[PDB]
Amino acid sequence: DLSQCDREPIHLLGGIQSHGVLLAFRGPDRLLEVVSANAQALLGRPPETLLGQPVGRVLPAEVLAQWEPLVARGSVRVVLPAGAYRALLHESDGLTVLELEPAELQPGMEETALEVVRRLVSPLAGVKGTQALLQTAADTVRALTGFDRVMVYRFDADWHGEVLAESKRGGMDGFLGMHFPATDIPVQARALYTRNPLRLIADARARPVPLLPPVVPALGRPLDLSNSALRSVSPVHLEYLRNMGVGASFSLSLLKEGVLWGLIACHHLEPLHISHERRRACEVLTQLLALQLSAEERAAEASEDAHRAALLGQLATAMGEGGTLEEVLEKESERVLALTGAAGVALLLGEEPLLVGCTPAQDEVEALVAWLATQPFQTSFHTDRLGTVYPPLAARADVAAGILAVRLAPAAARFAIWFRPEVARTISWAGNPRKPAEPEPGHQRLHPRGSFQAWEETVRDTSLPWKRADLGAAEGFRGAL
Ligand SMILES: *C/C=C1/C(=C/C2=NC(=C\c3[nH]c(/C=C4\NC(=O)C(C=C)=C4C)c(C)c3CCC(=O)O)/C(CCC(=O)O)=C2C)NC(=O)[C@H]1C
Repeated sequence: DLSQCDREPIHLLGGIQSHGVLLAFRGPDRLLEVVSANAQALLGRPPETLLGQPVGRVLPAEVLAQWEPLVARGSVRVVLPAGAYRALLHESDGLTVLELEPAELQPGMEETALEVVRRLVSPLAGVKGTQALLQTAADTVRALTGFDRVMVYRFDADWHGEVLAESKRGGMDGFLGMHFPATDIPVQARALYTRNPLRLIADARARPVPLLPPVVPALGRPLDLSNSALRSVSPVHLEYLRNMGVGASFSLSLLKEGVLWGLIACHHLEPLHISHERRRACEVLTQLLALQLSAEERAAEASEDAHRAALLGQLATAMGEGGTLEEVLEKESERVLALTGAAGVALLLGEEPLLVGCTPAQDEVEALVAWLATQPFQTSFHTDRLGTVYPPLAARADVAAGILAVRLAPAAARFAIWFRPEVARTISWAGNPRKPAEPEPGHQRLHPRGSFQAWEETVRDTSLPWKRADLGAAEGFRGAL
């Protein structure tokens, strides 16, 4: 893809985090084929002397005693000499991958998790605005994880993102309202996070534990750790966290109607391990947030649609109550503009344009019509940045940053064209987005930026986006004209 940031194969880095152990077994005899270099931590023996051995001769008696439920369920609690561990199974590269990580220590964890689930599934939760929904999600995730800072991060259209809501302990700094470059979470990371919706970095300073051997022998490349809970993350990102002053990180993908909408990101100033089952409990909260957002967004759409139908009905009542069509539209200007949330409208009903509200002058409208008549757009054309595709009005963002035009005839140049002014947006970037990384000379290593301090810019010449209800209202108004 675009940048070198996009090319690092983060699922093939060949390392795991030091708090866990990984063992990959092959074939009917379950012969050990890949093992983490720290595996004496739970095997009692030097791991390289166990490659090739069958599983019953490798694993502790305690784990073997749980093999049946492990195989059947893919996840069991095992009590080892080192303490309680969560054992996890998944498949990768034709191997059965066993991961062990420290298990949840609080017996009441799930009871606590059900309580915070209540806050987010409540009778009419999200009734103070979706902002209160986002805040509740940040608060409950922080309560359940104990992380110092929890942020709701939304991806915008160009895949840069912004923090919409933040929950943090007293005294902490935060990132509320700040924007971050798309390269902060590159394309292959976004792809992985769409398929694997949870990731924990327990200690941003710890060194990775390598796998032995360093390739899957049948493949000649490292074991695919795409679905591994212990996967050590990109070194560049660990440097990013260090530059942020973050010692531990945990994030959850927000998947809303199938697409990666954002993340809930958690930061801790010191190392912090969250158990597998506590992370899965937090995943319920994030799934609930996504459901609540969808329910409220669709509710808003349905309400907006009803308002547009009502406007069309009120205009039909106004019509035929006397006067020509032109007289009615002039008198009902406010309703005609509200159909599409516009500031002005031009009607070309056969002669010169009828200009209602704030529009460009007659000359500029007539020139725009002659251009629209050449364009390919079936029945409706819309843009929120007219100046990029129609230079004659590019300096006129005071009245025509956005347009929504509908055809009123097959071949003839008869249109209704609604206009919108620009909405300037002053945004704070977390660091200078003109320097989103610090590459070494030669451009072969790359480091993250050193500074996340606010850097201000104002986005101009773009209107509010045209909503689905705006487009439907315009289609429905065509029949009246
Ligand atoms: C040239 C490449 C760069 C780069 C690579 C990179 N970042 C990755 C993971 C990642 N980044 C973020 C970003 C944020 N964390 C926050 O708190 C905020 C806003 C407040 C942002 C924008 C996150 C959340 C993550 C996921 C991991 C986590 O900590 O939760 C990855 C993938 C790491 C992996 O192996 O999974 C890569 C490759 N970051 C850059 O800045 C440039 C230099």
